[PDB]
Amino acid sequence: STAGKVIKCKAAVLWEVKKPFSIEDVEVAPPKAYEVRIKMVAVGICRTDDHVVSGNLVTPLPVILGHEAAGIVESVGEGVTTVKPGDKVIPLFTPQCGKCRVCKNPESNYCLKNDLGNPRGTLQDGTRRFTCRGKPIHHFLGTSTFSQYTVVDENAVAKIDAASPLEKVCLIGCGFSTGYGSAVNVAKVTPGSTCAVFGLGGVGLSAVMGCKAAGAARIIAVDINKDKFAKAKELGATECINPQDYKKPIQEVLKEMTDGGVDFSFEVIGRLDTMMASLLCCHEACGTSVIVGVPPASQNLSINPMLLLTGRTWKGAVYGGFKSKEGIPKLVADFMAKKFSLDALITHVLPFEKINEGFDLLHSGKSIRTVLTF
Amino acid sequence: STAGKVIKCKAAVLWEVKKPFSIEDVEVAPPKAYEVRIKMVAVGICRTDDHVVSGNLVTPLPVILGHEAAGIVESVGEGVTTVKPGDKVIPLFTPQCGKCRVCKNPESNYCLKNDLGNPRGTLQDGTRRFTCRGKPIHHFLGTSTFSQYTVVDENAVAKIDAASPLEKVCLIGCGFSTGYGSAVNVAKVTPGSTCAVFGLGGVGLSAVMGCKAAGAARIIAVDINKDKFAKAKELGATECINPQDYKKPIQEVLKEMTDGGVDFSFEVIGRLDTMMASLLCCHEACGTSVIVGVPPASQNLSINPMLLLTGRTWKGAVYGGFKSKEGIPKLVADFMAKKFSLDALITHVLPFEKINEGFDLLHSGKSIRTVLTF
Ligand SMILES: NC(=O)c1ccc[n+]([C@@H]2O[C@H](COP(=O)([O-])OP(=O)(O)OC[C@H]3O[C@@H](n4cnc5c(N)ncnc54)[C@H](O)[C@@H]3O)[C@@H](O)[C@H]2O)c1
Ligand SMILES: NC(=O)c1ccc[n+]([C@@H]2O[C@H](COP(=O)([O-])OP(=O)(O)OC[C@H]3O[C@@H](n4cnc5c(N)ncnc54)[C@H](O)[C@@H]3O)[C@@H](O)[C@H]2O)c1
Ligand SMILES: O=CNCc1ccccc1
Ligand SMILES: O=CNCc1ccccc1
Ligand SMILES: [Zn+2]
Ligand SMILES: [Zn+2]
Ligand SMILES: [Zn+2]
Ligand SMILES: [Zn+2]
Repeated sequence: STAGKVIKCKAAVLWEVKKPFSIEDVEVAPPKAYEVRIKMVAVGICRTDDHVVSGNLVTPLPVILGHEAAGIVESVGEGVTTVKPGDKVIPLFTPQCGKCRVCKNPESNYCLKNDLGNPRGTLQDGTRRFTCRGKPIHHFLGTSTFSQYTVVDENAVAKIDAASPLEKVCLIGCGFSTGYGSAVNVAKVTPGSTCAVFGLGGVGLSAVMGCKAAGAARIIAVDINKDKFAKAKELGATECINPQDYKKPIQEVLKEMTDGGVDFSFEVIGRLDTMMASLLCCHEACGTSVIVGVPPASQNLSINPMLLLTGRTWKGAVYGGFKSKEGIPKLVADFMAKKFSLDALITHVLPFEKINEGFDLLHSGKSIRTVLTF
Repeated sequence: STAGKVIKCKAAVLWEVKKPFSIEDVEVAPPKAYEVRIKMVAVGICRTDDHVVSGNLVTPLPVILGHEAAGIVESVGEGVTTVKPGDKVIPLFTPQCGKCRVCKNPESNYCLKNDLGNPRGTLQDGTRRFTCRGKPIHHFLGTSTFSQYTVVDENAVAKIDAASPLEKVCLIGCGFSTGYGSAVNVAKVTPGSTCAVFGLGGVGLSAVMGCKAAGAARIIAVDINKDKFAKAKELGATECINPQDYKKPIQEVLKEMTDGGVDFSFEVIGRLDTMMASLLCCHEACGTSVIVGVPPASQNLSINPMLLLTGRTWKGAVYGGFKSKEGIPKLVADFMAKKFSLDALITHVLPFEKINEGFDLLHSGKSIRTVLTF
């Protein structure tokens, strides 16, 4: 039995930035009131996890990263009502408390119980459930899924279809929902419109899928890695261009291919240069540009306000605008009915013990999503 | 008779930046095909005109400024069908050609025939109709209304109700439509929402009227000139605050007054610091901020993309989003139907010859709109 007891298990701990993950024996405390302890089944490698390693995203260390995942409930704390032991669940990097101003506003989803702004690396009660070699270890985005077992706040755990293939649906926990929703919920891509998507990783390709689902007439995929172009076309891109092939700035190339600019542009990389290009490539009078990529810590863009005064709309969002707890299960339901497939996004599968090799794949540009199995 | 002949009349010519206007004798060529020559009746003094004088807005000199106006058609060029001699009309700083991509797009209004982006200071055919002291004089925003007679492209002239009091409705030509529409069309202020309006000039107060018309629960007026507070309250402001009264940055003050930030913020001044404050004061998860003010030439803002990634929408627009030729007459019809009044905005009236005194009033902060009569 494990309920009510400290669990000893393996986890990938990041002790220092710019270093490999270390697979360690860790101790996981039992869940407190309104908490859920989950046995991880599958976790996807998202660029957001990598940003902590590279120093581009600040969060307290030492830490157990991981947020795109799926697992089975091992035990629940007192007061939990939305999930029970044995349920298949997907943890959520942005919670849905259902009580704050944001949760009550139908158009927003950045719940006030999030740990994204000035990260504490704890659960919502301000404390940590992990210890390793006599040291407390921080949580990440309230989820910490690079561990055989994690404890998450109930409002950051979504119950899903019991027949779900967890090794696939874990992508719905972050990458697919974010990319797809960025097109459908945030930009609100219109039928017959033109779109440009910067970045063809798991998130960007999911945005290409969203643009196609929304009925876009043209979807121009932009990436410096041409090996991603086949998958982009498979998922809906009508044209694929590599900025490295051109002598002039990519935003000028894009405007010239689109009668002055696209109706909707998306930055799904996390760089200041591409965020600028993305904003500049949407038409000055009717374009909308959505920021999806996470930018490097405390770095700023320099923009002339005239870029907006002419009629542009510049916006950003987390999770593709989806209210997390209500949205993820519906997306899983859609997946089960075959409304969309995730196979094209999952290029590599590896045991959790080979997590470092999974990050090597990400860095090499050979993988879209590598899914780790426990 | 003047039809078909060059007209000799008075106009206010700006020969150099930072210098008073020179009331001079000028010559106005007859209208070409698809052009309209208008006898001016009333013109409002908008800060945009002043920006050219101060060097904050660049346009070719020498030039006849003026764009917020109303007059009577004196003659029309071949092919003109939408107006005829004797019609009351309002010239439009942004045209509505009805044929370009932007005009066909229901969501936009920055017609491709505009002279706003990189101004040429001419009519749409690339030439000028004004001469003074043997030299050509440039047009401004295609309208040049600081003249007893001006020639404007047909797609930049709106026919209005024949019973319109021109000394009042000229404001619908720019300031009122821009401010009001910025709230109703651009931000799409919702009933029961909270708003913050930076700047209480003719445009800003019109934005306050728009927020009220849209049903906002709270409308916080922000201005360093407390003498504008009475009119802001009269027109709908629920609270009026002066940044100079605080030790804390204004965006922080605003967020603390509104549970983390307003739903809608408007910058209606034209300064980088207030554009930044306005963006920062809207709620990070559900706020929308609209830039209305024209910023100083070639100057940039420094923004951290995280400000948008959490869920904000940052946008800008000209003319409050109204398609100019179709929209202006509807606003005049609403005015004639007594849906709204413009009296509160018109604080001073002066004959055209005293245009410099009108600009002195603007600079002093004693006037909202000064209307000049011909
Ligand atoms: N807003 C959110 O809620 C949210 C959610 C998940 C991920 N993210 C962010 O989304 C971004 C994408 O994540 P991912 O997992 O898909 O990343 P990824 O690294 O797998 O994909 C990035 C893609 O961008 C391309 N690219 C990199 N530099 C480029 C450049 N200079 N020009 C053109 N293309 C370039 C890469 O070749 C790769 O195909 C990351 O910044 C991640 O942190 C945000
Ligand atoms: N987007 C458009 O289509 C459009 C149309 C018309 C005007 N404009 C621009 O709108 C802006 C407003 O025009 P207006 O004619 O109403 O101007 P105005 O000068 O009459 O009003 C500006 C107001 O801002 C206040 N103010 C100035 N500096 C401030 C500061 N630092 N902090 C707080 N308040 C400050 C002033 O006291 C004044 O009440 C101008 O930049 C104008 O060029 C834009
Ligand atoms: O990938 C998951 N989350 C993206 C994200 C992380 C931290 C802050 C904002 C957004
Ligand atoms: O006030 C009238 N027009 C505002 C404006 C002028 C020039 C460029 C953008 C906006
Ligand atoms: Zn992620
Ligand atoms: Zn909440
Ligand atoms: Zn047009
Ligand atoms: Zn104006």
